[PDB]
Amino acid sequence: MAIKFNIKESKILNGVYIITPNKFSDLRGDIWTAFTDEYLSNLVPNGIKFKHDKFINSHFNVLRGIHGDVKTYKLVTCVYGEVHQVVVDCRKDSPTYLKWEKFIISPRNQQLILLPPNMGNSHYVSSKEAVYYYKLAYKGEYLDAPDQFTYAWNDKRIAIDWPTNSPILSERDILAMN
Amino acid sequence: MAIKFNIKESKILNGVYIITPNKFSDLRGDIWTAFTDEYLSNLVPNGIKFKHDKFINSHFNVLRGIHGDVKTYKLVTCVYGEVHQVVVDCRKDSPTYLKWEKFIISPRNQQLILLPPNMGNSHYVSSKEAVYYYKLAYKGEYLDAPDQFTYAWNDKRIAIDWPTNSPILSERDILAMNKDK
Ligand SMILES: Nc1nc2c(ncn2[C@@H]2O[C@H](COP(=O)(O)OP(=O)(O)O)[C@@H](O)[C@H]2O)c(=O)[nH]1
Ligand SMILES: Nc1nc2c(ncn2[C@@H]2O[C@H](COP(=O)(O)OP(=O)(O)O)[C@@H](O)[C@H]2O)c(=O)[nH]1
Ligand SMILES: [Cl-]
Repeated sequence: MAIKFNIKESKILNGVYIITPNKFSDLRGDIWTAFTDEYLSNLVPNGIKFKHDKFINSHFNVLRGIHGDVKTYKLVTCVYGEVHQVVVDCRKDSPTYLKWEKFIISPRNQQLILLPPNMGNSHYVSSKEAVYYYKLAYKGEYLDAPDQFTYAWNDKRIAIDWPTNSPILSERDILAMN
Repeated sequence: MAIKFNIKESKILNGVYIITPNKFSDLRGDIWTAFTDEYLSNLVPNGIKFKHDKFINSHFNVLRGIHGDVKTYKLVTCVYGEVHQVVVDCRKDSPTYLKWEKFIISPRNQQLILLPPNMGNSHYVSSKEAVYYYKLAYKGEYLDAPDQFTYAWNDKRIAIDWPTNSPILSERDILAMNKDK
């Protein structure tokens, strides 16, 4: 079985890609390739390279977001459990400024979503627990919280469909409400 | 909290490295960094790049191994549940040929292991379900099952301590037991 990906651009947000890998499934479970340079590196222009791998473990009803920065490309998926992955267009000069797109991602719907820079990244844990896998492509230093922007999960201009009005939020994401 | 890695060489097998990251924990759960080029690309020789990420989801009592090949560096961990990760030295001309080391890896013990080429890679699932993550660094094309070597999980020369005598096995890993039958 050769390593494969189905690759398509979003019909809703320009620059967002939906990447679906094949899987070898047997009685032991499943094997799959999330990324290779040769297959996926050509999706990111101007010399910017994936150089950073992160994992985020979270409980049911947790919502992290909406976070973004001016330079980082992100490739995101859920490798255990299930998340409501929401991409928001945070490019003020974009015609789809504050439009959004939801992908319900799990091992049964194993999409990886590519976000260009200046986009809003968020996810809501709809399983008892979830593992979010997160590859970052950027020049220079990692932009931690102080060098990221934040939109409120419940911003009335974006009007995202979320399965709750009382998510488990961090101080940063609560303070974005006011 | 800045991203941190602790790197130390195995006390048992030359060239095997044990990587330990920090984690930010709070009411939502845990954030951590498995890899950055800046901190971990030196693990592997210059000219050779981590260019390939794989996930392997397995059920309790599955054992995959013992597998390796002539060119592939592997960085391995378990990002959900728990595995008995066992590195075997399969370098014929090494003073530790067919010695082994076990790492019980889980989110509670978040260790990543660097295997150089010509080592046996193996893991046993001790959790209900596990997710195994590994990065591959190699030149040229991926060596699939037909261009790899296999030692039996229960090879009497290696004599690994496993929690089972009857694991769930692939065709490949059963046939490796039958070589001198
Ligand atoms: N689609 C897909 N198939 C793969 C991948 N890796 C391995 N395979 C196939 O999965 C099968 C089992 O491979 P093997 O290396 O023996 O797996 P292991 O026993 O878990 O280490 C083989 O038929 C491979 O060609 C992958 O990343 N994606
Ligand atoms: N050790 C470690 N801490 C991190 C990492 N990423 C973020 N943090 C810290 O975790 C906290 C939350 O950061 P934030 O980006 O707001 O997380 P989010 O709310 O999950 O999107 C901050 O203290 C960061 O400094 C990491 O990869 N490793
Ligand atoms: Cl909803």
